[PDB]
Amino acid sequence: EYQNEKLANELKSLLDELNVNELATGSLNTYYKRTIKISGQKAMYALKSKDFKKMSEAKYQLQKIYNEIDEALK
Repeated sequence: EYQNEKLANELKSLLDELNVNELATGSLNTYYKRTIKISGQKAMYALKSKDFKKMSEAKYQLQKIYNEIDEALK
């Protein structure tokens, strides 16, 4: 149960910076805005599903776009 709770907490933390990251994409190619909305929505559903596999995949996908955004903002 620890891993499931740990992942839920981690995904919640990533989602806590979803809005700020989405706002940040305003200065980037519209690809980033569209992609973060999609990944953000999927991550939100995953967190409310509380399913490990859905949350794992959502963490991976959300971290991916966050990383791409961070690189793009440099």
